[PDB]
Amino acid sequence: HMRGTLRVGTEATFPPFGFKDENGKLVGFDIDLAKAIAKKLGVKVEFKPMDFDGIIPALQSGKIDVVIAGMTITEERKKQVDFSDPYFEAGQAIVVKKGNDSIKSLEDLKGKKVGVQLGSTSEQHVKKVAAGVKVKKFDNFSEAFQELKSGRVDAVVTDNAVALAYVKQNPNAGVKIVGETFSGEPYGIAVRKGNSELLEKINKALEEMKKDGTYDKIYEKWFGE
Ligand SMILES: NC(=O)CC[C@H](N)C(=O)O
Repeated sequence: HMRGTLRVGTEATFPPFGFKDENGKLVGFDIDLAKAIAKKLGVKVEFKPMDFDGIIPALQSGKIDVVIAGMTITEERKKQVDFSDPYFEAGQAIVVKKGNDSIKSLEDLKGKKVGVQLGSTSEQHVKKVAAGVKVKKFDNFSEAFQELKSGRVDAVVTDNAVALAYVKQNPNAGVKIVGETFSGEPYGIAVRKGNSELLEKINKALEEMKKDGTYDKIYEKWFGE
């Protein structure tokens, strides 16, 4: 059976991928991508915004049909979900106060307080470098960034376009990006393991979108030429 409604697990605090406009509506690159894929499949989207660490459980337990949530494809995750072909390539970045000149890389988080999203690749990357780093873990990244603003952490680590977005969205916070890398986090759309019928349709849609202009129009909307 082809579901007429695809329940899409997504972010709500992960600009420019999944966040809320000024009327509380979900927007972002992943929101636009989901709608485009749904249109090619002939179905409607129902978004389920949720904290990231609950996304794999949601998909495995049948709360959602698909994940478009800035989710990096990893070999370990492929034991938990099936992924589409990659739809985006991200990197990493660290956000610090403008005043700070001690932190230029993950190496420099030595004996510092650092915030990360629970369940993220960022959390894995920082766990590795931590040399006595004090890691604080958050249910969503807006909470992490809250603690940076208040001085509860000295840095927050996330995907590079989200770090940039937080900086652009918060001039009054007097923050800046350091340690930026540009690749190494391929994003994929995930479906339940063994849902080959839906995965094939999603792959085909993505391939068509990259051919026909649809993908490149979404990319330009969010990132420019
Ligand atoms: N929504 C997120 O926080 C995802 C971050 C990272 N790309 C990952 O897959 O862990």
